Order: sequence, then structure tokens, then C-alpha cells
Amino acid sequence: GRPRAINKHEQEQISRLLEKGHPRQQLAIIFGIGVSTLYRYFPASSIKK
DNA sequence: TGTTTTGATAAG
DNA sequence: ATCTTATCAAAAAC
Repeated sequence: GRPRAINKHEQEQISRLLEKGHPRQQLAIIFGIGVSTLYRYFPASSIKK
């Protein structure tokens, strides 16, 4: 199996960024991961909260 | 001639 | 004119 594109530290970190209005397009670049991958790990439905 | 996640992309 | 979601070929590592 392929390796996850993001460890735990990055997740909650990205998680917090997304709850500040940071565009997923921005955080894909900074962390080097696909935008679509950001929607899977952090659905927009689980952030509005 | 053989599992797990990524990420482009169409669809809503 | 975006934002999101669901999908799925294929990469990546075994």
C-alpha cells in the first residue's frame, strides 16, 4: 500500500488552518498535497463546525 | 501474469 | 464563478 501524504502533526495543523478560512488551494501548496486530498481528509462539512 | 492511498476531474 | 463531493485511473509501496 501507498503512503499517506500527511502525518498526524500536519493534519490537526492543517485542520486548524482550515478553520481560519485558509483556502485549501493555499495549504496544498504549502504542505505539498493535492487539493482533492484535502477535501477527503477534511470535508467542508466537517469544518463549518 | 501480483494493497492502500493519492489526486485529477466530472457532476451538482 | 466558485466550492464540494464522489469517482476512479494510477501511483506508490509491498
